[PDB]
Amino acid sequence: PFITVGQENSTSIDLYYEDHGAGQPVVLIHGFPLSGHSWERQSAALLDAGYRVITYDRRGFGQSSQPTTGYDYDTFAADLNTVLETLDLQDAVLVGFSMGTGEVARYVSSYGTARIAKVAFLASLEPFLLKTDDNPDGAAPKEFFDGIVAAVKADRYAFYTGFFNDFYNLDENLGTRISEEAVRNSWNTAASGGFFAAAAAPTTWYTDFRADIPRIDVPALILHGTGDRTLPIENTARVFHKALPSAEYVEVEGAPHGLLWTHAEEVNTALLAFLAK
Amino acid sequence: PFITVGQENSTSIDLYYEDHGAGQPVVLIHGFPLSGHSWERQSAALLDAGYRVITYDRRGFGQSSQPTTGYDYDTFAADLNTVLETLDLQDAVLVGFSMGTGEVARYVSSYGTARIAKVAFLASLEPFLLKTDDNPDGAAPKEFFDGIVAAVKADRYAFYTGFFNDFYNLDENLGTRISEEAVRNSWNTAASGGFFAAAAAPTTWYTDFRADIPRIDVPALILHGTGDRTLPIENTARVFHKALPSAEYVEVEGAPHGLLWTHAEEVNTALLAFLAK
Repeated sequence: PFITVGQENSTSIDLYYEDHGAGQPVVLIHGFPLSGHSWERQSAALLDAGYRVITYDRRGFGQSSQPTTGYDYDTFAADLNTVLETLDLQDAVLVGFSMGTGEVARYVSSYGTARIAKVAFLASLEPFLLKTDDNPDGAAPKEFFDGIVAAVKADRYAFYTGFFNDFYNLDENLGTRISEEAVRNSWNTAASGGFFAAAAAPTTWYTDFRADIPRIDVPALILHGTGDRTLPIENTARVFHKALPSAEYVEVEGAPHGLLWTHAEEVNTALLAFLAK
Repeated sequence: PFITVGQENSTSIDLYYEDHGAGQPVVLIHGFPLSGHSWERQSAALLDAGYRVITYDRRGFGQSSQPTTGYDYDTFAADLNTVLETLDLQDAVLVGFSMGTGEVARYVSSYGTARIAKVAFLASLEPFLLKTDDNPDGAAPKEFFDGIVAAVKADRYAFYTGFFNDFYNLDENLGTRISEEAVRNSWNTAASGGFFAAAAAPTTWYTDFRADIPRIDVPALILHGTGDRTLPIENTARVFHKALPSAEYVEVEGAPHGLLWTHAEEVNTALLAFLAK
């Protein structure tokens, strides 16, 4: 199913979405370079507990259109606004993973929380990943992120292999918490995304969200793995909790960045306990 | 890389240019007696902000050909037009520094703004530097500029030393805002320029741009250092602002003429804020 969010030359920009179940609506917003299907272990658990699950594919990923324009968080939050207004959702829960935590913060900051009951940030970008003079808590200087963009442009197909090794901590988890076949599915999903979006998306990861955080005025959950090699917990979740001290905060011991699949039981228990409040 | 703009006797007149990055095109036009490389601190900030940066060396300067013809702003604006048409730039921003502010005004006036989104004038010449009866705000009479031409023809190499002393306010900035080595690099760039252009360029500085100013019909930024010894702020920017009151106007306190290097942070902050609007 599709929702039109804009136009590119002679074409429309359409996002693929699904809408399943009945109950309070929970909108799940995926990370790079996957799609809304990457939440399948959470979606199954939310359906089993009586929630309505809405997933959608960010522009440039999964089955959504592949424009070469709009790779920035104001556009991504405007796309999310169009989805919520089109479905006319009320009392909704927004759940972001990795890049998806940027949509949650910028949407709440720019559009407010009239339709939102709770938010949850899993494997968060916040507050601001760049290590700069005014942000000594950042994870790395800009040249580090510039190097990832350059690796994607060089050969995105080979880039994804190396990327998924550190996304899932395959040296620790292949054969126990993730199979070779589930990694192959992730690679196929990545390769189906648009070439321009693959290289443009990492430029948005170091967006500054520090002015968005004070606008979060609904109950929130911050959850992160302590073995996350992509977004180190010391520069993201631990400092984000200091900026949003009313949030419930969970560290999942030893989990990698790709913890929706490897540590689905740990994530699902924490997520459902939060949604029950 | 080169773009051909004309013919001199048996040779073509080619301008050196570079084209880096991706996004909205920003064309940077340098001052005397330097080259496109003098914008390196601005170029680095614009590439990091996600713009496409185009620089070129004016005829007779840098790595461009060194003809003994065409040192006048109608030709200089025609050279710029060839660059814009050759690359097919659209929605472009024109940024001029010192002499470069003459190309921006004359180009917009003569050719119009079909290809141009915004313009920026740093350390401007405008509106008319010559002190005359109909222009009491001018900075000096013709005999002063005739003196500069004579001094360059007497020994341009020694002339550059004195010129850079006052271009950078080295009595105050040497060793803190500019290194001896950065001044040495400017002197080598000046000495690599053509001997004819070095003495012909000063005659163009007092061109009258008063009839060009009313044709600027896109958003404009005017920026000038208050310590500019080369182009006195009271005879340039302060009178230019009165003639184009809709422009964003920025005075950088204590900065000299060569403020692209000595006050790069202040210049870059103002320029990126202007481009983001």
